[PDB]
Amino acid sequence: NNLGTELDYDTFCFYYDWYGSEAIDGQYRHWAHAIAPDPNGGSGQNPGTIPGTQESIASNFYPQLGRYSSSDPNILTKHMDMFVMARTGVLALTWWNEQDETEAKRIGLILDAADKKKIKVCFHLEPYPSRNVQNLRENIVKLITRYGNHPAFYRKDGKPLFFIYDSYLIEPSEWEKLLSPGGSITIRNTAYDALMIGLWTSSPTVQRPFILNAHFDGFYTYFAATGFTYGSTPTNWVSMQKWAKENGKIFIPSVGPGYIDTRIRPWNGSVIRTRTDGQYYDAMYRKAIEAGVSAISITSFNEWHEGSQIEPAVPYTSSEFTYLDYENREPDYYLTRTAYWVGKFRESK
Ligand SMILES: OC[C@H]1C[C@H](O)[C@@H](O)[C@@H](O[C@H]2O[C@H](CO)[C@@H](O)[C@H](O)[C@H]2O)[C@@H]1O
Repeated sequence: NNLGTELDYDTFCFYYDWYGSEAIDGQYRHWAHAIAPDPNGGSGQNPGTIPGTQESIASNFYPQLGRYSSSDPNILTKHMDMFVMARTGVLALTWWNEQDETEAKRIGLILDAADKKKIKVCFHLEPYPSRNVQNLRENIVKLITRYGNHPAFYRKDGKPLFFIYDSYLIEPSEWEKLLSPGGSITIRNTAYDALMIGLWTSSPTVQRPFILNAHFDGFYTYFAATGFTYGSTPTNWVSMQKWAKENGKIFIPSVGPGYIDTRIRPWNGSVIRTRTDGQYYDAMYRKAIEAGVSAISITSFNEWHEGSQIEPAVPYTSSEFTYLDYENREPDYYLTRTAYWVGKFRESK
């Protein structure tokens, strides 16, 4: 078929599976959330907590699906239909190495639901406690072993793909051991080889040698807020792509529809980026496409705390908070606008 509706498997949407309900999880997990103290605001702050009641959730927006559980199979079905509407073929699943049966169950449910709609799943490896290249290897082995034969497990030209958040926290000399073909604990040429996509944060003077010396296959930028880092400043993307091409690296810029996290970080207002009825998203997605990249990542499907979500949101005013909403646009606007951009990306490939 040539309908302009098919999934794109070089489009990765960052997905969070940490939401709970009292009924399913024992707690409205993540809808309830601690409020972060101001890191520049002195001692003895008692910032408090958002209780995750119907009226007061840990987001500046309000989900169309309500305070949902990430383990609810019926929610997962709806999310996969949303991925189909957005044409986003890869669900890039946040992975915190919880080592608990509830995590394992949820990952299986997500893979199962994804496969029903031909969506693929890859893992976004977060900075879990004591993360290092040895336990990372062990975890990559575990994930490929447990999930690699699941029909929804993502591969690109035969290789799994992992995004590594905060990869800069680990020295290139450690990364080399895992990611150079000669490394002491290499994954190259093994059953556990993968495309490893590191998080490019700061200036080229720092990031170029890091990426090369660490033997990453590519890099992404994550932040939905333009200008938050060098990497998340879209006017740098043409030059970042030129360098990537010259050095055999895969650049996967991250685009998002906006940013606001002031319910959980009231002091962080400088990072707010207004949605302007979709115009912010359009501008950022256009820059990614114009850079001539082979793959794009979307921050985010459902990081509700950071207000970067494309998942449908609805107007809501409670006694406790007046939520933001998609304003003049309908709740599914960011899904259908993502589909539009996936089309213009495919037209460019
Ligand atoms: O996925 C990468 C990164 C993206 C966002 O900054 C957060 O999801 C962050 O997690 C931390 O901040 C969350 C609040 O937004 C908090 O709920 C988590 O517990 C933190 O680990 C992700 O690492």
